[PDB]
Amino acid sequence: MAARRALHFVFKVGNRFQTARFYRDVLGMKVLRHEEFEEGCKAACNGPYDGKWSKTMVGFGPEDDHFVAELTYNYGVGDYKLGNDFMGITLASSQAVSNARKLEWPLTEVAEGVFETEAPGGYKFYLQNRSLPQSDPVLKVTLAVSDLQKSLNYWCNLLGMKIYEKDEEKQRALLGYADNQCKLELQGVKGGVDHAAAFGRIAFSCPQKELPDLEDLMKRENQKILTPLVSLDTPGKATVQVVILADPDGHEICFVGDEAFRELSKMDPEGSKLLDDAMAADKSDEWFAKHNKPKASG
Ligand SMILES: [Cl-]
Ligand SMILES: [Cl-]
Ligand SMILES: [Cl-]
Ligand SMILES: [Cl-]
Ligand SMILES: [Cl-]
Ligand SMILES: [Cl-]
Ligand SMILES: [Cl-]
Ligand SMILES: [Mg+2]
Ligand SMILES: [Zn+2]
Ligand SMILES: [Zn+2]
Ligand SMILES: [Zn+2]
Repeated sequence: MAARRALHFVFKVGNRFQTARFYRDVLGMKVLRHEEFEEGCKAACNGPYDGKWSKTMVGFGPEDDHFVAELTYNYGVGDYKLGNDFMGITLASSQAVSNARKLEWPLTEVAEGVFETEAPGGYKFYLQNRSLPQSDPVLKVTLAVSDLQKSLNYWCNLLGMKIYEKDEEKQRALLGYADNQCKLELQGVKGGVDHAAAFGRIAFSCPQKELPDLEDLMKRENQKILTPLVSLDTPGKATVQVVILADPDGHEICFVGDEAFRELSKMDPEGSKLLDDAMAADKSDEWFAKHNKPKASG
């Protein structure tokens, strides 16, 4: 097998209704889990939405054997300016292509049988017009880098990702922890990496014993640690441990202990209905409207 496993990409969601509809009705993905969070407030809670946020996992199957989207919704935040850091997710589905066509959701053929589309927020998805394969339709996430060799030294020498493809001349590498996982594509881009406000995070699992040594290695090597090892709670569900890191271009990386994460990430059959009930009950847009002020921007 592999110790380390590609889990998900965090997407900052302005409009949850429109995001849920794109992921269900265009990509043909499903709700795996839905969790409503309340952080409370440092000072007096300003409005009924302060510290209130949701996490919805969407993808083609259980998180154990699929790479999925972590839809992060803050009830008080309505827009995120998208930079050039996240270049898209590529997946194989003629079903998604048909869905887009039937729903008149714009599609652009960028190579033979490959259709570029945009989720709400401008996040790019690349749809291969071929049959749903006999496993996870998600093939890769592509991230922009300023200095390819600097990025390979980080992602390969420090984090232990294998090189499936490397092209110095095209300034591109395809990395992965295993054949049966989502791959990470690094693409040298023009004009620097800009994270703006929509910047997400790529999550991997390792055995929990590796978390403190992963933190130490990054300290020793002078790499950025965004969040030292910490326990994160989810209402009515397992506590996991995370270290949050920053690659050489500042892409956020989450490492989480696999053994407890597998208890947290059980596919919840009620997830879809919990999302629909929370959306039916979300009057945040009407609240901000009556207060004559917008949701914050990322
Ligand atoms: Cl669903
Ligand atoms: Cl009020
Ligand atoms: Cl599968
Ligand atoms: Cl699947
Ligand atoms: Cl994460
Ligand atoms: Cl997570
Ligand atoms: Cl009100
Ligand atoms: Mg008014
Ligand atoms: Zn599957
Ligand atoms: Zn996550
Ligand atoms: Zn009011």
